[PDB]
Formats: sequence, C-alpha cells, structure tokens
Amino acid sequence: HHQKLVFFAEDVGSNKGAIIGLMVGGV
Amino acid sequence: HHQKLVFFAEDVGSNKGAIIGLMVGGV
Amino acid sequence: HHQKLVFFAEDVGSNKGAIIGLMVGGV
Amino acid sequence: HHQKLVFFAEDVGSNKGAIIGLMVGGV
Amino acid sequence: HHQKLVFFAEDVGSNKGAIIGLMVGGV
Amino acid sequence: HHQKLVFFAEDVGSNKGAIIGLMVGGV
Amino acid sequence: HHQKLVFFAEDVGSNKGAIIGLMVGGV
Amino acid sequence: HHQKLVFFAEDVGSNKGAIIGLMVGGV
Amino acid sequence: HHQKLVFFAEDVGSNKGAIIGLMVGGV
Amino acid sequence: HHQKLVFFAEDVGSNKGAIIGLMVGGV
Amino acid sequence: HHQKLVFFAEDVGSNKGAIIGLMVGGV
Amino acid sequence: HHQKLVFFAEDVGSNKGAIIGLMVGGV
Amino acid sequence: HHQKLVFFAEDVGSNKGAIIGLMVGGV
Amino acid sequence: HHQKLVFFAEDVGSNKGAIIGLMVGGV
Amino acid sequence: HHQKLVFFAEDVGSNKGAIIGLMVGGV
Amino acid sequence: HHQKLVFFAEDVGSNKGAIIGLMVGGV
Amino acid sequence: HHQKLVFFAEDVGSNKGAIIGLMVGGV
Amino acid sequence: HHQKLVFFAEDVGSNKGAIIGLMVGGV
Amino acid sequence: HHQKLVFFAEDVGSNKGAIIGLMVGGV
Amino acid sequence: HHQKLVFFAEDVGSNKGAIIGLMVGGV
Amino acid sequence: HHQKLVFFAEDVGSNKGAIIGLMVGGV
Repeated sequence: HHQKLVFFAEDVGSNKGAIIGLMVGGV
Repeated sequence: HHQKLVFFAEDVGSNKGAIIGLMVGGV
Repeated sequence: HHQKLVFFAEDVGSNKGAIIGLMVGGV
Repeated sequence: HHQKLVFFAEDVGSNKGAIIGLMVGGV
Repeated sequence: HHQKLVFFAEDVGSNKGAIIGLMVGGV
Repeated sequence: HHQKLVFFAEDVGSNKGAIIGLMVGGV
Repeated sequence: HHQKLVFFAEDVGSNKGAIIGLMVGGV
Repeated sequence: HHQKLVFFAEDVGSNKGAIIGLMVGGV
Repeated sequence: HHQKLVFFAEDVGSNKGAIIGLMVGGV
Repeated sequence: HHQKLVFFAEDVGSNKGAIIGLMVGGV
Repeated sequence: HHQKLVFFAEDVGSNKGAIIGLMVGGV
Repeated sequence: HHQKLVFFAEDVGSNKGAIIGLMVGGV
Repeated sequence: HHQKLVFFAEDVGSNKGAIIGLMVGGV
Repeated sequence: HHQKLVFFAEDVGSNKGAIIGLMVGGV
Repeated sequence: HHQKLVFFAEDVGSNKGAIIGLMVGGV
Repeated sequence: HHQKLVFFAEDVGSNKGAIIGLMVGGV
Repeated sequence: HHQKLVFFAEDVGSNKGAIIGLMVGGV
Repeated sequence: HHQKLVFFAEDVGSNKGAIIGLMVGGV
Repeated sequence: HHQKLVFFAEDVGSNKGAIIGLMVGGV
Repeated sequence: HHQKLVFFAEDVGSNKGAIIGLMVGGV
Repeated sequence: HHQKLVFFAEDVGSNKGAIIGLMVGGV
C-alpha cells in the first residue's frame, strides 16, 4: 500500500505584497 | 491500494497585493 | 484501487488585489 | 477502481479586485 | 469502475471587480 | 462503468463588476 | 454504462454589472 | 447505455445589467 | 440506449436590463 | 473660443462578423 | 463661441454580418 | 482658446470576428 | 492656448478574432 | 501655451486572437 | 510653453495570441 | 519651456503568446 | 529649459511566451 | 507499507514583501 | 538647461519564455 | 547645464527562460 | 557642466535560465 497526506493551513502560499517578474527602467 | 490526500485551508494561494508580470519604464 | 482527494477552502486562489500581465510606460 | 474527489468551498478562484492582461501608456 | 466528483460552493469563480483584457493609453 | 458528477452552487461563475475585452484611449 | 451529471444552482453564470466587448475613445 | 443530465436553477445565465458588444467614441 | 435531460427553472437566460450590439458616437 | 473636431473614415465602428449578447445551451 | 464638428464617411456603424441580442438553446 | 482634434482612419474599432458577451453551457 | 491632437491610422482598435466576456462550462 | 500630440499608426491596440474575461470549467 | 509628443507604430499594444482574465478548472 | 518626447516603433508592448491572470486547477 | 527624450525600437516590452499571474494546483 | 505525511502551519510559504525577479536601471 | 535621453533598441524588455507570479502545488 | 544619456542595445533586460516569483510544493 | 553617459550593449541584464524567488517543498 502507498499513502501520501498533505495539509496546508490557514494562509499558505498567499501574496500580500508585490510580485514583479521583470523590471526595466531608463532614468 | 494507493491513496493521496491534500487539504488547502481558508485563504491558501490567494492574492491580496500586486502581481506584475513585466514592467518597462522610460523615465 | 486508486484514490486522490482534494479540498479547497473559503478563500483559495482568489484575487482581492491587482494582477497586471504586462506594463509598458514612456515618461 | 479509480476515484478522484475535489471540493471547492465558499469563494474559490474569485476576483474582487483588478485583473489587467496588457497595458501600454505613452505618458 | 471510474469516478470523478467535483463540488463548487457558494461563490466560486465569480467576478466582483474589474477584468480588462487589453488597455492602450496615449496620455 | 464511468461516472462524472459536477455541482455548481449559488453565484458560481457570475459577474457583478465590470468585464472589458479591449480598451483604446487617446488621452 | 456511462454517466455525466451537472447541477447549476440559483444564480450561476449571470451578469449583474457591465460586459463591454470592445471600447475605443478619442479623448 | 449513455446518460447526461443537466439542471439550471432560477436566475442562471440571466442578464440584470448591461451588455455592450462594441463601442466607439470621439470625445 | 442514449439519454439527455436538460432542465431550465424560473428565469434561465432572461434579460432584465440592457443589451446593445454596437454603439457609435461623436462628441 | 472652444473647438472640437472628430473624423471617422470608411469602415469605422462597423460589424462584418458576429455579435452575440448572451448565449445559453444545455448540450 | 463654441464649435463641434463630426464627420462620418462611407460605412460608419454599418452591420454586414449578424447581431443577436439573446440566444437560449437546449439539446 | 481651446482645441481638440481627433482623426480615425480607414477601419478603426470594427469587428470582423466574434464578440460574445456571456456564454453558459452544460455537459 | 491649449491643444490636444490624436491620430488613429488604418486598423486601430479593431477585432479580427474572438472576444468572450464570460464562459461557464459543465464538462 | 500647452500642447499634447499622439499618433497611433497602422494596427495599434487591435485583437487578432482570443480575449476571454472569465472561464469556469467543471471537467 | 509645455509640450508632450508620443508616437505609436504599426503593431503597438496589439494582441495576436490568448488573453485570459480568470480560469477555474475542476479536473 | 518643457518638452517630453516618446517613440514606440514597430511592435512594442504586443502579446503574441498567452497571458493568464489567474488559474485554479483541481487535478 | 527642460527636455526628456525616450525611444523604444522594434519589439520592446512584447510578450511572445507565457505570463501567468497566479496558479493553484491540487495534484 | 509506504507512508509520507506533511503538515504546513498557518502561514507557510507566504509573501508579505517585495519579490522582484530581475531589475535593470539606467542612471 | 536640463536634458535626459534614453534609447531602448530592438528587443529590449521583452518576454520570450515563462513568467509565473505565484505557484502552489499539492503533489 | 545637466545631461544624462542612456543607451540599451539589442536585447537588454529580456527574459528567454523562466521567472517564478514564489513556489510551494506539498511533495 | 554635469554629464553622465551609460551604454549597455549585447543582451545586458537578460535572463536565459531560471529565476525562483522563494521555494518551499515537503518530502
């Protein structure tokens, strides 16, 4: 037999800030 | 027999802020 | 026999903020 | 025998904010 | 025997805000 | 034997806000 | 034997706001 | 034997707001 | 043997607002 | 003194395809 | 002194296809 | 004195494809 | 003195593909 | 004196592919 | 005196692919 | 005296691929 | 006297691949 | 028999700050 | 007098691959 | 007097690979 | 008089591999 159990609680993996992939800027 | 169980609670994987993929700026 | 069980809760994967795919700006 | 069970609760995968695919700005 | 069960509860996958596909602005 | 069961509750997939496909603005 | 069952409850997939396909503005 | 069952409840797929296909404006 | 069942309740696919196909204007 | 001038050329704001406001279907 | 000038050329706002407000099917 | 000038050329803001406001389906 | 000039050339802001506001699918 | 000039050329801000605002799928 | 000039060329800010605002999938 | 000048050439800020704002998947 | 000049050439800030804002997977 | 068990607590793997993948800047 | 000049050449700030803001996976 | 000059050449600040902001995995 | 000149040739500041901000993993 094979078993795998996963539990993510209240506020897992959430974004409350800023995620920027790529930023290019002149002056 | 094979089993896999996953539980995502309340507020898992949510976005409350900013997600920007790509940003280009002149000035 | 094969089983896979998943649960998602109240506010999973929800966007309450801003999602921008691509942004280009001059001045 | 094969089984797969998924449960999405109250407010999963909803948008309550802003989703922008693409944005271009001159100034 | 093959089974797949899905349940979406009260307010899944709904839009309460803004969805913009594409935006172009001169100024 | 094959089965697939899906349930969508009250306000699933509904729009209460604004959906804009494409937007072009001069000023 | 093959079965598929779908249930949409009270207010699925409804529009209570604005859906605009395409918008062009000079000013 | 093949079976398909669909149920749409009260205000499913209804419009209670505005649907605009295309919009062009000078000023 | 092949079967299909579809049920529409009270106000499925009803318009209780405004639908505009195409709109053009100057000032 | 206040002036506003707008010019629309040949096939501006025209439909040469399909515009559907709302669509519902069981199967 | 106040002025507004608007010009429509050949086929502004014309429909050369299909415009459907609302469509409910079934099977 | 105040002036605003806008020019839309041959084929601005036209639809040559498909615009669907809302779409609900089953099985 | 105040001036604002905008020019849209041949095929600006047009749709030649598909624009869907909202899509719900049972299967 | 104040001036702002904008020029959009041949095929600005056009859609030739697919724009989907919202998508909900059971299977 | 104040001046701002912007120029957009042939295929600026156009979509030729797929833009999806929100996607929810059961399986 | 104040001057700003911006130039976008052939194919700036365009999408030729896939932009997905949000994605939730059960399996 | 104040001046700011910006030039974006052929294919600046364009997406030719995949942009995903947020992704949640059960399995 | 093979078993693996994972429990992630209230606030595992969440972001409350700025994530920037790549950054380029002039002067 | 004050001057600022910026030049972005052919393929600056583009995406030709994958940009993922956030990713949550059960298995 | 003050002067600032920036030149980005062919393929500055582009993404040709994978940018992941945040990744969470249960197994 | 104050002067600053910056030049970035080639694919300066580009990503061709994998950028991951944060990575959390079970077994």
